[PDB]
Amino acid sequence: GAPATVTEQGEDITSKKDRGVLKIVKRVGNGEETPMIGDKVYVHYKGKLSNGFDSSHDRNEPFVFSLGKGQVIKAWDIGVATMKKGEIAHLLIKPEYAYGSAGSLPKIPSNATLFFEIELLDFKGE
Ligand SMILES: COc1cc2cc(c1OC)OCC[C@H](C)n1cc(nn1)CCCCOC(=O)[C@@H]1CCCCN1C(=O)[C@H]2C1CCCCC1
Repeated sequence: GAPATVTEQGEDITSKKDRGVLKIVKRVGNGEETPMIGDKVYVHYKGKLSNGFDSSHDRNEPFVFSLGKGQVIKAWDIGVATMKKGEIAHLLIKPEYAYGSAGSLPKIPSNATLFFEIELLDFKGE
């Protein structure tokens, strides 16, 4: 399934090249501006523990956050910074770039790998 495909084919977008955040572009976006630290970012997403979703669509609204401000897991600050408006991307994320050994119960156990599909809807500078 889609997590395994990211394992096999995804790009390592970590600075350390530790395969902590792996990415596949599923639909190409437009623009050649990507988000930068500080921007207010609007996305839809579906996420799950890699072993099989929480979705923004379950709440009938986009998920909104400020990029690079630690309002989200590290993997999202790294990954969304690579995305163009209109892009749909898949991320597979090791615990070091998500919730680590502590986890975040009840939704996330210790040492969890996470999978997201993210659509970047829009972004605006602070
Ligand atoms: C660990 O807690 C959660 C994790 C995740 C979703 C969570 C969540 O809270 C309980 O509820 C989403 C809906 C509530 C109303 N909420 C929380 C936040 N914004 N809205 C702020 C959430 C900040 C933490 O989440 C994240 O950084 C990432 C990336 C942004 C979307 C949510 N996300 C998650 O890790 C998801 C998680 C839920 C279980 C399956 C894997 C994805």
